[PDB]
Amino acid sequence: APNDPSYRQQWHYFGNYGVKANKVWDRGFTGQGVVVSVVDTGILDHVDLNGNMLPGYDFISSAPNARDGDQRDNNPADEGDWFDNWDCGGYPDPRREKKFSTWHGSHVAGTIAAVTNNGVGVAGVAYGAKVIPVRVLGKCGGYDSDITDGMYWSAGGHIDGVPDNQNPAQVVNMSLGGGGGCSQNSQRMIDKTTNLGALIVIAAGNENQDASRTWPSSCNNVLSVGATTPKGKRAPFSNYGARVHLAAPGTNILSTIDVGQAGPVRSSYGMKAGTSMAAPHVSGVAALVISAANSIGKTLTPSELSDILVRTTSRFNGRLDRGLGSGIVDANAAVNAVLG
Ligand SMILES: [Ca+2]
Ligand SMILES: [Ca+2]
Ligand SMILES: [Ca+2]
Repeated sequence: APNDPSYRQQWHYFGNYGVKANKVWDRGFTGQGVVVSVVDTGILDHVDLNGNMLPGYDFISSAPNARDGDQRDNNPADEGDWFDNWDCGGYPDPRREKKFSTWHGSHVAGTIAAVTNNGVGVAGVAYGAKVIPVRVLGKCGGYDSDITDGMYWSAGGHIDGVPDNQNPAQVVNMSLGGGGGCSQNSQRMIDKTTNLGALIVIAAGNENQDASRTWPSSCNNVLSVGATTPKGKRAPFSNYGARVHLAAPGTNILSTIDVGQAGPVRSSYGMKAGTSMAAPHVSGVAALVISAANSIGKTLTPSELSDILVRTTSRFNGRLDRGLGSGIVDANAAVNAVLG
């Protein structure tokens, strides 16, 4: 086992209805040589993250919502996405009044590749891999075009006025949403990204509805991830249906955060729930599978990788109330499939 003091609490890696990532670490595969992008709120300066992060980019076009004094820039630091007094609209709906900083991108990045076996904090699923933080979400979420520009650039796509990404990602984690079906432009950007050779892994969404009514799960060429509990059942918030392909642990997920309710104050660790936490389990397992395929000189297309991940899932706890794909992502079975 890795020596990280809080790894023992990360049931979602090793325990019942977890992803069996420990079995693959034991086999010697950790995501070595794989780049995963996290298209999210940005990144924290965090002792348990830094060593595994590569240069990213900040695609937030709104200077106000980015909280860093400018528009697009080369520092994807998460300044905090808190708001208060309906600063992001919606008055007088009490549900939209206020929120504390989520540190979402860092929590997600930690699930993929927290610095592991370093005697502090937590472990990550693909702790041999590296993450590129692609900041697209600020105070009031993100603009669609900022999200898809970032996604595309993260796979090695050229964006005008942005230096070319020197660390193209083979797995693109999008733990984000947006209401409604897939726009023609979004699909175009998604297809371009996939066809570069990158697997796009997305959170199914947290509105307890059919995923076909939300972006990006309504899009083609994305791997859509639902959220399960320690009980191996659907998390009550998880979007569902035919547009969900598989599931991963999505509640009581311990990862890297900051204690700050507004701006950053001190690096810490904390549990969260969301399909946003389930997606990085899948992205992490995808990186494990690529590292294994690399070891035998096997090329995997995103379609082939996606099929392995869906094909080899472990069983749900009996029966679900709504469809959540083929099963829970299983790193051990997935790697067994590629190594033959
Ligand atoms: Ca900026
Ligand atoms: Ca910035
Ligand atoms: Ca650690």
